[PDB]
Amino acid sequence: KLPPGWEKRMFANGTVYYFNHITNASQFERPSG
Repeated sequence: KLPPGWEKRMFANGTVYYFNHITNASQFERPSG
């Protein structure tokens, strides 16, 4: 799946994003998934 800490999530405007739960980083750019 996604690299260390990265987890697929979703935003109130109706879109998917990615959150890194080990660093608190957040991106739309899909980290290998």
